[PDB]
Amino acid sequence: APMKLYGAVMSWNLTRCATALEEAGSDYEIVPINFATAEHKSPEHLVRNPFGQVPALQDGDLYLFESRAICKYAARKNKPELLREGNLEEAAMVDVWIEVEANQYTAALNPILFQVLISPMLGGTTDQKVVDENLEKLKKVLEVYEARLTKCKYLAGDFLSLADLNHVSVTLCLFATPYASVLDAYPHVKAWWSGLMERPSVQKVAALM
Amino acid sequence: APMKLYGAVMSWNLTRCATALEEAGSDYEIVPINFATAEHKSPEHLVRNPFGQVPALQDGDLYLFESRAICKYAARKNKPELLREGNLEEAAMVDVWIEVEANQYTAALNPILFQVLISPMLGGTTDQKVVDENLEKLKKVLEVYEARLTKCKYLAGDFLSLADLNHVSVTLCLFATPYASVLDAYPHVKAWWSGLMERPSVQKVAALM
Repeated sequence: APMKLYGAVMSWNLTRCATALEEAGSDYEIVPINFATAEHKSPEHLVRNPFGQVPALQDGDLYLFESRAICKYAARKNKPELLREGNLEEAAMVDVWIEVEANQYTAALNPILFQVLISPMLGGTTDQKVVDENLEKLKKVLEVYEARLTKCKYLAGDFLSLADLNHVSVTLCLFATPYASVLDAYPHVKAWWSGLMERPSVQKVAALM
Repeated sequence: APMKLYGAVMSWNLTRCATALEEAGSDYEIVPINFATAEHKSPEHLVRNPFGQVPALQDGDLYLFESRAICKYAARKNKPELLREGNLEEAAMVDVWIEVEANQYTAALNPILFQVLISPMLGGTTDQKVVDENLEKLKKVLEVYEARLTKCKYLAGDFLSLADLNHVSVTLCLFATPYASVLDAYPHVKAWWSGLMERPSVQKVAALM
C-alpha cells in the first residue's frame, strides 16, 4: 500500500519528492540509503535506479527515478490538480515553470548551497568567490520571479501547482543560512515564500531535515 | 496562423522543439533571433521569454519558453499519444526518461558538442581533455541505455514517446563529429537511433541544420 521513497532525508532532491507526496496526500515512507556503505550502488538498488543514485520511488512493482519525474507521478496519481491536467493553457504554464526551477533557480542556488552549507559541514571552508558570482546569477533570476509574482498569485498562474512546490526543498535550505536576506529585496517572492511556508506539507518537509 | 518558434536553427535547444512540433504535425514557423543585435534582450523578446533566451514559442496569445516545456505543449496539443496521457504508469515512464535525457545524456553530451563543434566555429580550439572526460561520463550512460533498449523497444516502453524525440537534436549533432562511432559498441542503442533517423520529423530537423 505505501509507496517507498528511497534516499536519506538530508538530500534536497528527496525532499523535493517528499514535498509533493505530502501535498498530494500520498501513502508513503522513506527508506534511507547509506552512501558510506555504497548502498546506492548495490544490485537491489540498481533495479530501482540504473544510474545508482537517489531518489527512487516504488509503487507496488512500479519503479521510478529522477526527482521531478517522481513528483509529477505523485500528483498525477493523487492530486492532479497540481498539474492542471485537462486545461491545455494552464498545464503548459506549470511545465514552463517546472523547467525554470531546474534550469534557472536551482541552477544558481546549487553552487551556493554547497559552499555555504555542505562544504563547511564536511569539514571545509566556504569559498566566497563562488558564492559571490552565483549570487549575481540568482539575483537576475529573482528579478524575473519578482515581476512574475507581481502579476500572478503563484508561478504557473493564480493557482498553486507543482511549479511552486518544486522550489521548497532548496529554498528551505537557503532559509537556514544568512543568505535568506536576498529574498527580502523581492517583496512578492518573499510573500510567496511565506505563503508556502504555512502549508503543512512544507512544515513536515522542513521537519524531516 | 502558424505557431512561432523563436531562435536560430543552429541551437539544438531550438531544434529540440522543432522535432516535437514536426512529429505532432504542428503548424509552425521558425523566426530567427539575432544575438549580435541583442535582439534576444530586446523588450519585445522579453515578453516572450523573461529570461531573454531562445527558444520561445508563440501560439496566438500564449507564450512559452524553456524547450522541454514547449515540447510537451506541442505533443499535448496535437499528439497526446506522445505523452501517453491516459495511462498513469506509462506517463510516469515517459517523464522519467524525459529527465534522463536532460540530466544524464545531454549533461555529458553538451560539453563535447561545444568543444568539438562550437569552439572551433568561434575561432578557438577543442580542449581534448574535456572531450575525453565527458566521453567517459557518456559511456556510462550509454551502457545503461543499451540495457534499457534490450528490454524495451523504446525508452519508456514499447512505444515511441517524447522522451525519445527529445534526444534527436543533440544526437544529430553527435553524428556530425568524429565521435558518432561510440554508438557502435552499443547495438540496441544504435538500432534505436537508426530507427528514429528514418522518421520524416528527424529528417526535417536534420535538414534545418
